Amino acid sequence: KYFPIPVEHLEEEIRIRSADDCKQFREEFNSLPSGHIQGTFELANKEENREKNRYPNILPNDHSRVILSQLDGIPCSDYINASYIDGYKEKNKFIAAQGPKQETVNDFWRMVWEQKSATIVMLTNLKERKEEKCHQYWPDQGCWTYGNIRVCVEDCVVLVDYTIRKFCIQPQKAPRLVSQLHFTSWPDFGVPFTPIGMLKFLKKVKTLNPVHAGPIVVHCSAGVGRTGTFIVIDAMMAMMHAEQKVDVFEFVSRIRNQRPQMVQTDMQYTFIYQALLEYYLYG
Repeated sequence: KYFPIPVEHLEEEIRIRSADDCKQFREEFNSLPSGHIQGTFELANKEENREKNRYPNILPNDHSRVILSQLDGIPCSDYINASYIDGYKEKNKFIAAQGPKQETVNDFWRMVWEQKSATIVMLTNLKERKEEKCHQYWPDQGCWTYGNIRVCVEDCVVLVDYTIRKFCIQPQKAPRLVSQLHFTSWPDFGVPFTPIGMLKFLKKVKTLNPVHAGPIVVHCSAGVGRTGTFIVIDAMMAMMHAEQKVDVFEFVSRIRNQRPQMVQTDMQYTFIYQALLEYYLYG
């Protein structure tokens, strides 16, 4: 049983749970529900949708999946591997999405347009470990038309830890500016060496996301691991600021009822706590 942690005990609790090669942290992570028990997965498992999933066992459940408009003449075209995810006291603050495949890039931009999202958070490089993790869904210069959505690149700023790209998007009536915040420094193996860069990135996402926009689209490759780590840190920072407490175990449990297996490894789970401690001490 895991109780909330008051911030004045957070540094000590991290020491305690990190002792013995993170013995208690590993036990805590292994006690989480998976999220597979209560939900249903009929739509993700339809034969027509098999090619739209990157990994057969990483699926949205039916109740929190993002529903796309139906394309005329195309059965089952309402599906995308993406789920709404709650924030701290904010229903459906996020969409956790798999990184698009070549065959789902058009669906991905349909989701961004229809959900009125203004911010995309990309937590993967296109290639990692020599494998394709995400298909490039944006033009490097000029414009490209994905289905009915024309995407034009307006700006690109490369920084040491992340890149910010800005796109003007419009169906082919008023165009919309979409900011892509691309975290480029996550290692191919393990988690970042310190949480300082991720915390700076999280603050930048919060600064750039407009106040009246749709959900922030957050994606990695499968859309559960790094995606979950990002969302949970964001929600627990808000909880810390409002309540002077954090309850990571409860929140991960909660969002796994929206999308199974959010936060994929115990190393990512401990990274969450390390980021929250750094924010409490110095943020």
